[PDB]
Amino acid sequence: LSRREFSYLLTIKRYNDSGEGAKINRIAKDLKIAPSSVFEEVSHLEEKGLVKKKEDGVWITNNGTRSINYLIKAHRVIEILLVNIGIDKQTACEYSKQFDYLIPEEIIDKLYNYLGKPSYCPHGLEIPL
Amino acid sequence: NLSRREFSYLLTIKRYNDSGEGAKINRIAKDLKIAPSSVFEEVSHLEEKGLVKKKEDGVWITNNGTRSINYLIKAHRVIEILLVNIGIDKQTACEYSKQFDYLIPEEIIDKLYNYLGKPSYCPHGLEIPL
Amino acid sequence: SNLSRREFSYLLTIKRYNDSGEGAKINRIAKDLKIAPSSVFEEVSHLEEKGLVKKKEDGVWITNNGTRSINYLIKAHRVIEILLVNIGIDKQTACEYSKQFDYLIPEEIIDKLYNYLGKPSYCPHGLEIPL
Amino acid sequence: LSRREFSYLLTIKRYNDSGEGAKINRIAKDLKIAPSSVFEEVSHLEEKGLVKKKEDGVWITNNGTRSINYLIKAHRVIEILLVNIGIDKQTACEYSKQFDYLIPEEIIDKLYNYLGKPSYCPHGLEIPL
Ligand SMILES: [Zn+2]
Ligand SMILES: [Zn+2]
Ligand SMILES: [Zn+2]
Ligand SMILES: [Zn+2]
Ligand SMILES: [Zn+2]
Ligand SMILES: [Zn+2]
Ligand SMILES: [Zn+2]
Ligand SMILES: [Zn+2]
Ligand SMILES: [Zn+2]
Ligand SMILES: [Zn+2]
Ligand SMILES: [Zn+2]
Ligand SMILES: [Zn+2]
Ligand SMILES: [Zn+2]
Ligand SMILES: [Zn+2]
Repeated sequence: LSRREFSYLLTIKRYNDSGEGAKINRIAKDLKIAPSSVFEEVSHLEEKGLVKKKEDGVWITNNGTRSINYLIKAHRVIEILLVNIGIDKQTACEYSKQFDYLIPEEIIDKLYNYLGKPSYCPHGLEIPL
Repeated sequence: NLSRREFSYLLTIKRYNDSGEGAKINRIAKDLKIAPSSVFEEVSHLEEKGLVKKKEDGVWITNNGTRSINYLIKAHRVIEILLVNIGIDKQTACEYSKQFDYLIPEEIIDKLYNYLGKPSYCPHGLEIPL
Repeated sequence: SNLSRREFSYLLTIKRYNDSGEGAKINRIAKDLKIAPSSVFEEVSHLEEKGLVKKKEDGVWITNNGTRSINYLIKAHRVIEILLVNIGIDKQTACEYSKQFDYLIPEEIIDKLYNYLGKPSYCPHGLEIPL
Repeated sequence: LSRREFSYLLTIKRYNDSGEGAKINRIAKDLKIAPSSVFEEVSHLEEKGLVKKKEDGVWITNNGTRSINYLIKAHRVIEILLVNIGIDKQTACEYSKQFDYLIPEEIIDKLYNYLGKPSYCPHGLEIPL
């Protein structure tokens, strides 16, 4: 899962959480990206089993929701680590965005346990299990 | 901003320089098993970055180049320590560290070093720079 | 204009795929140029830093600036060739000599030299000179 | 001859002109280069036979003064071409330094003839025969 794919899935999820499949043209508008690039990327996400197309548009799958939650956990876990070692809370977020999605899963899991199985990031936002 | 492929170049160049010899494009290409044209091209990017100087006698590593080698080694070894401390086998820790160590900012690596108690050696018993 | 001859080859190889409607994959570029994938990956990231390519999921795509710098080197090579033939150098030797420095000449010089030579359309080998 | 080598020779000649061999340490000072790079480079200036090292210091040879005057000629012949095509002469001087040293000899000669065998660059500096 790339950070860009992360943006798509969060966007798609906002619509699904509102009762609607995500339309290509709206993802396009909301993200500021060509409709054809959005179409191409949606097919890619469908091939990975993270979304599924229905009559009213794109819907995130259970595996899609898992990938979202996993990347949220990676972002916020690193953040806690960076804040512990003495980086300011906002700079921690920006740094974490640069490589959180690249860190092997084992490391995120062991960091989570190592940090106390922390329920929240330094910005008060929840950390999935 | 130093890739692991750049690291390999720098270490190869440094081997030749440490014996009093410019690193020849052709020998670099043979040591890394890559094409002389690719070496010539990458070397000019390493020059733009202030890490080497290309001269008549071949390529020489600069002070910033040497520093950059040392920074990556520290990053690699400091991360290994954190990984072992969170319960990862040291061989797996080494392999994992190589996948992202060169991407971590200088700020994170220095602060993490201090956070771990200024370790002097990585779990393989190899020295961590200051 | 800060674009090497080797970079030029990369960009012409990337453009061939892109002209055809697909992204240039790291390993296709590598095989076409007869070099190592790791070298192509490394060089591609430098070309992305210069804003001449964009690496996407599909592969590598040339940016507008990339296309622009391909044309600018072609213009530089061929405008210089014309100067060299007009001052008495044989065209094959002109081609070879031009390659030794064409890529180092700043934009201003090539555009002014183009005007000075009367805005020529084709080099002495009969190939087109971009504007 | 490279332009970096050319700096070395212009610095070394200045000391030789006042009547002394240039010291490795003074060369470094003047050029803002580390002494161990200057030592290494002078010894290759010696292997190319453009300088000769002695107890009082490095001295530029007939060959060394020759290579200076050649690069000078190239620089100034190129400047005239550039001013002829409409480039400001201050811009022409700086632009010329980016490639004057890399231009094959035969082009400089054909350009010199083509330009009328000029005796001055656009700034009035004389052009070596
Ligand atoms: Zn994708
Ligand atoms: Zn955050
Ligand atoms: Zn897990
Ligand atoms: Zn947060
Ligand atoms: Zn590089
Ligand atoms: Zn030299
Ligand atoms: Zn040497
Ligand atoms: Zn290791
Ligand atoms: Zn180790
Ligand atoms: Zn390049
Ligand atoms: Zn040609
Ligand atoms: Zn031609
Ligand atoms: Zn000048
Ligand atoms: Zn002048």
